[PDB]
Parts: sequence; C-alpha cells; structure tokens
Amino acid sequence: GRLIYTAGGYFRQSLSYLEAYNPSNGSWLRLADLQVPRSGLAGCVVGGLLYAVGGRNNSPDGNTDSSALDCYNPMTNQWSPCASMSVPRNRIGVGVIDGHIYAVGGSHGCIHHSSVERYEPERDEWHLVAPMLTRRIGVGVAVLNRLLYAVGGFDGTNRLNSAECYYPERNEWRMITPMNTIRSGAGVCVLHNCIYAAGGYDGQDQLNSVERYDVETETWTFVAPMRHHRSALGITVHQGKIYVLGGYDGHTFLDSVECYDPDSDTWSEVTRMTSGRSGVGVAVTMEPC
Ligand SMILES: O=C(O)c1cnn(-c2ccccc2)c1C1CC1
Repeated sequence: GRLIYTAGGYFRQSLSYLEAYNPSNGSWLRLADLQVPRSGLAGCVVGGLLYAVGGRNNSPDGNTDSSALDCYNPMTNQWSPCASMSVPRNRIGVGVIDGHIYAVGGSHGCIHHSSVERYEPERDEWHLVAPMLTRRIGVGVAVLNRLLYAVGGFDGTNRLNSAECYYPERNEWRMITPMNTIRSGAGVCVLHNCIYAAGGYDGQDQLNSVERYDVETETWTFVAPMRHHRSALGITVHQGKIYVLGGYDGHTFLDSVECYDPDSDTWSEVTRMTSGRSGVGVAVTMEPC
C-alpha cells in the first residue's frame, strides 16, 4: 500500500486514535476515531480494508476485554462493526492467509488463551481452528509462505522464548526452534524469508534486541538492535523495511518511530507519532479520501 496506519493504543487509558503516516513525505493524518477505545489490539489489512481486532478498553469507567472486529474503509473514512470473535482477546496477535484473518491467543481476565479462530470476510463469520500447543498472550504473529507463526508471549506463569507454526492444510500446530531471548509483547513481522522479533519484555527489562528466524535453516540470529528499548510496540513492513512504532521503554511511553534497513543492518529514527503510546495495532494500506 502507501500509508502506515496506527490504531488505538494506551497512554494513561486506552485510546481511540487512528492516524496514518506517509513514509514518502513524513506527514501524519488524524483519521476517524475507533468507536471503542482499545489497547492491546492488532491491525491487519484484507482487500484494502483495514481491520482492528481484539484488545481491551482500559478506562476510568472500567476495564473490558474486546472480542470486537472492526473494519475501516479508507475510501469512506468510516468504521463499521464486523462479526465478533468467540471470545475476548486482549494482547492478541493476528495474521492473514489467503484472505482470511487468524486471531491468536490473548487474554480475557485471568484466562490466557491457547485458542485460535479464523475470520472469512466473504461470509462475515469466525470459526475456531486447532489451538496452539501453548497459551500465549502478548504473542507476536507473522505469516510466511502461507504458514502462520506464533512467537513468544506469556502463558500465565512464564514469559516465553518458545515459538510454534500452524499448518493450515493439516490444522496442526508444531513447535519451531525457540528464540535466543525471552520476549513478551514484542513486534513480530516478516521480511524476505525471515521472521523478525523486535523488542519485548523478558521478565526484567524492556529489550532493544532484534532477532530473526530463517525458515530454511531453522536458526535465530540477532541483527542490529533498535535505538530504543521497547515493549508493546507496533510493527509493520513497508517497501522492504521494518517500521517500529511507540511502546514502553521502562520510563516513557514512546512516540519514536524507527526504521530498519536490512541491507545496511541499521536502524534510524524516521518520525515521531503525535503522542507517546504503547499497545497499538498497525497495518499498511492505501491512502484515504
Ligand atoms: O508483560 C508481559 O508479559 C506482557 C504480555 N503482553 N504484553 C502486552 C502486549 C501488547 C500490548 C500490551 C501489553 C506485555 C507487556 C508489554 C510487555
């Protein structure tokens, strides 16, 4: 697409912001608020529509985990409700395969989900699939070669360096090589043939380290670290580069947006969000009207 969309997030309370960043010219646009404030959600794009999935409304009025799926049409600049998931999923991960959205893990109160469900836009309907082998909240999710990966997170008792892979034609989950680092609330994405895991929380510290999984060799290798330690960051890929957005560094809710160039193995700061925040959902699609 053309723009990096950031939805929701958290600073003092859950937020309703939708804003879109244009890497070509450095500009930010403020777009139509989410109907319901939510942090800990995930964003993804199917057929040019942007989707916001799950999360939680942390508010003075109270705290409500979200089963919601909402859809934003850049042409109209309007949000519409879509079918809700079977269960609320705060701190969810999502991935898209063959036009279908997979919702993975997340929490509902003290329940840490291993369950997974799949949305079909053509029918506006969700169906459960096989659960992960591990309960995971704050899980990173990415798709590569039409396989779905769940990376890290928190199972209820321990933060995790473990990861696993879902094979749709077999409806089966299998463990892959674990990361070299425990990461909960990291940013996970795909670039070229590798699954990237940036930042997160290892139980004691927010991380600036980044590592990547080569599906051919099944090994994790560290690359250059981010300039800022971050957990609960947003992440996405745009024209061959990874962008990380916001997060919490142990002291400040970050407005920093960093960009990773894999040919030079360097990060640089490319812009700042209009306000520091963590727990955003991020995806890339066309510019609005
Ligand atoms: O502390 C954890 O283990 C954990 C689990 N999920 N998330 C999270 C993930 C996304 C958004 C907000 C929070 C966290 C904290 C960010 C570290």
